[PDB]
Amino acid sequence: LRLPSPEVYRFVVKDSEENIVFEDNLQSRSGIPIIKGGTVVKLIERLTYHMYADPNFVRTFLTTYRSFCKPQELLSLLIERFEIPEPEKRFRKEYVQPVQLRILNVFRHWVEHHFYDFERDLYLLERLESFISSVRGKAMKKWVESIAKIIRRKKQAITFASPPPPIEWHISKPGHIETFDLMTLHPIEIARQLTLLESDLYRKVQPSELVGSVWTKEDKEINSPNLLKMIRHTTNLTLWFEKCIVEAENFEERVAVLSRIIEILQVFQDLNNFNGVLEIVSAVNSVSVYRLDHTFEALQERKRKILDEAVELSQDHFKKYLVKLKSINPPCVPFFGIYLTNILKTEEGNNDFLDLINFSKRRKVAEITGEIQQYQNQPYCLRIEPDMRRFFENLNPMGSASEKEFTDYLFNKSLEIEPRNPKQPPRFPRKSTFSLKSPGIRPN
Repeated sequence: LRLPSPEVYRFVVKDSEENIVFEDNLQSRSGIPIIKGGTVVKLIERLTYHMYADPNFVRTFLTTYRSFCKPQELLSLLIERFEIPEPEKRFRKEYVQPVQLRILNVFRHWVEHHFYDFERDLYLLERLESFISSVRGKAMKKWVESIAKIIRRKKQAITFASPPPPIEWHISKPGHIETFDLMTLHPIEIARQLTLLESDLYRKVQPSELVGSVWTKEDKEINSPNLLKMIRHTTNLTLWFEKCIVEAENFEERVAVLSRIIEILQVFQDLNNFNGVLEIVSAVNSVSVYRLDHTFEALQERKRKILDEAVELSQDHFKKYLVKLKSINPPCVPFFGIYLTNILKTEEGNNDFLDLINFSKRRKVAEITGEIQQYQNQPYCLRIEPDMRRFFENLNPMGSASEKEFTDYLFNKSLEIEPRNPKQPPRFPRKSTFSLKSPGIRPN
């Protein structure tokens, strides 16, 4: 069989160590070879290889390719692959038709599982639709129609499976958002509404938003929009908890605020919202709060124990947290920070290139990112409270200041309320008038 000249069809350059690398271990003896790396041209060739189907590679490629190739570039490479020149016959049935069918399979998987690429770039979709509508051959019609049906369905776009609990109210009453505060809302319902918010943010994050540490790179707002939303929420809530503690200048009120936050942590625990649990752990371990020895001393022993147990989840590289997560029954909200830390370690420990892309590096990262999805398909049986939801979505503890400026403010405020000297703290009056008494966390 006479393939075209590599001068005119880049993909058929002979395989060599200069363009494609395979795993060569005892697990790679039989079956489809395992790609370790290659030029993007050779990756595309193997993605659409005429000889055998390779669904594992198509899956891993479409999850990870944005770490080494832009979507517009991927579409161009697949079109280039499709437009097979005449040789420099059985060519058509054994080579061309399998390859074009392989390409249409890639297009189908792409729109089925990563249609967000097309939502983010309308011109990308314009290109795809124009190209597919030009593929009028008889052998291709079933695939063209399958792709078109998915694209139709994708553009086309709460039922409780059991009764949710009644919404809990404390001092703030419904409708009056102006009275909403950490201490005036009910601690049960604060936990519930933050869990619904965080679950929604978690469930929207795609694995491709983590591969290649793309959320830290210059195209982050395009590649990692849901992940960035989740990170910004976590930063805002953690800082809000710290602000609530450190701005409670009156000692009795501040002990009550910290105590209420521990109650919220307990409800987060009961909800398997480990993201919320470790947001509170982060806040109480921050430099501005952790140094408030007098406030922690005044806690009920049972509340200190609750807090100490939660803090111990994060110790020793989150050893106890990882154990806990594997044991629970969803719904749950996993602690998101740890995936970010583990991907950053893997990104920095492995080179992007072996111009040969290191694909085994992407396969390893795809293993980590794959773990996020098992917790994304169980919704909470909790009713949204729209005003509370708006309240927590609009948290902006930093105001107009930078985060560096705000955390400097928090530390100086901490030094004010509990000075770094051996004297007893000065005594400050309350500025608020609401009762400090908690309603507790057993539902009313």
